[PDB]
Amino acid sequence: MKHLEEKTLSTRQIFKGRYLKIEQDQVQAPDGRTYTREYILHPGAAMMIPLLPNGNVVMIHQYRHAVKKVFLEFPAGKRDHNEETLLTAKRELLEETGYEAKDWKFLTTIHPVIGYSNEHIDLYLARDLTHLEQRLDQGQFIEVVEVKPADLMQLVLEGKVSDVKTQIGAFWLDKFLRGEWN
Amino acid sequence: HLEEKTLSTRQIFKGRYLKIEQDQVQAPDGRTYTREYILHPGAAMMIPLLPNGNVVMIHQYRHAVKKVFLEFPAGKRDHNEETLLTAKRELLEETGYEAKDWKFLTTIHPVIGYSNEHIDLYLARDLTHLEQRLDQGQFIEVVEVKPADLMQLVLEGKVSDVKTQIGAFWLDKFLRGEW
Ligand SMILES: Nc1ncnc2c1ncn2[C@@H]1O[C@H](COP(=O)(O)OP(=O)(O)OC[C@H]2O[C@@H](O)[C@H](O)[C@@H]2O)[C@@H](O)[C@H]1O
Ligand SMILES: Nc1ncnc2c1ncn2[C@@H]1O[C@H](COP(=O)(O)OP(=O)(O)OC[C@H]2O[C@@H](O)[C@H](O)[C@@H]2O)[C@@H](O)[C@H]1O
Repeated sequence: MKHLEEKTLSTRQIFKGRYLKIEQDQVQAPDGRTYTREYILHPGAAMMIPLLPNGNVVMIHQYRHAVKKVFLEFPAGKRDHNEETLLTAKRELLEETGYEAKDWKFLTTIHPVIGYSNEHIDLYLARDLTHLEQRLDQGQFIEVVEVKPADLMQLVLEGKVSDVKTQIGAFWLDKFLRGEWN
Repeated sequence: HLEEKTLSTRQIFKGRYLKIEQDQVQAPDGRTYTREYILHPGAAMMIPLLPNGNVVMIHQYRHAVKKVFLEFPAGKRDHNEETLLTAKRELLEETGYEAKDWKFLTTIHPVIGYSNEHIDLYLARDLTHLEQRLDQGQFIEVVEVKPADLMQLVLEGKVSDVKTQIGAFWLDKFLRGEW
């Protein structure tokens, strides 16, 4: 697929807001011509599917101003300082929900916005959980809930799990639970 | 309860393609925070199912991530048109197909932390193969993929595009009679 590649002729950071950083590149496309590409520079993230002994999964409810709504999500956060994402996932599970896990399994890496961000999210399965306490960050508001996976899958079908990272977790979990993928 | 209340709004950036909104909001702690996110018109993605049971997919380079992706065809809403019109036009332009049977599946939000983007996913059936009509700076190859192969590619980490991976899973439930 080499003949679809675009070659970067220049890059600059075009904007830095309070949170978002934008890179503007000029690229040479397969027609030999020059096009502008803009995208967000993102450190990456981790998300985890925390499977409780009773077979429910620990999830959160969190308001997302970008969309003006509350979402049901699996816990997640940004990579800090180029850390291994396993450390991200561990830290975020403890902070957002109060849990630790003895068994961590990497499932897959996803890209949520290939059109305009370099973000990748590493998705983990966390098992053999024990509870401590929630440690929420400044400006983070999050209610923790337990969800039966069968109810989750029905929520997906019904359009109530629109958060792509979480919906994808749900489908991988479904695969794991029916024993098709391990 | 969890809702944040908008106190002020500003469009802080508009480049060649991206537009960023910056809001001051009041959160449940009563405190003021900044929220910044891309303003995106919305998009449609199309799962085009062929009489032979394969699906039409595309390879496209994505500079944000610096590699070529396997994707279902997709594009952005033009002028707040109905996303089914977006879907019909992009399927024609990206792949050269038209479909006489369209079904909305679901709406996904690919980046709830920093974009208002939504993508509406559709199933397209009863197809006729015309020719592509690509936009400028748009370079795309069309491939047929067997859904069983597509699911193995998902397992292997080779369909990392969230919208397409989600399409694959919905196709799987449909094809298995589950949904
Ligand atoms: N980040 C970008 N920077 C510069 N130009 C872009 C970018 N993304 C797209 N373009 C250009 O703008 C046009 C609009 O593209 P569409 O087909 O409407 O949308 P596409 O880029 O396919 O994305 C639609 C959807 O797919 C998703 O994975 C993507 O994140 C978006 O949600 C194209 O001709 C393309 O060359
Ligand atoms: N658009 C935004 N504007 C301002 N502040 C933000 C924004 N998004 C997040 N924050 C805040 O900055 C901190 C960064 O949190 P993250 O570790 O990014 O947690 P989250 O926002 O969940 O991001 C993890 C991931 O989840 C995805 O769905 C999301 O799009 C991102 O990839 C949090 O305290 C959060 O409240």
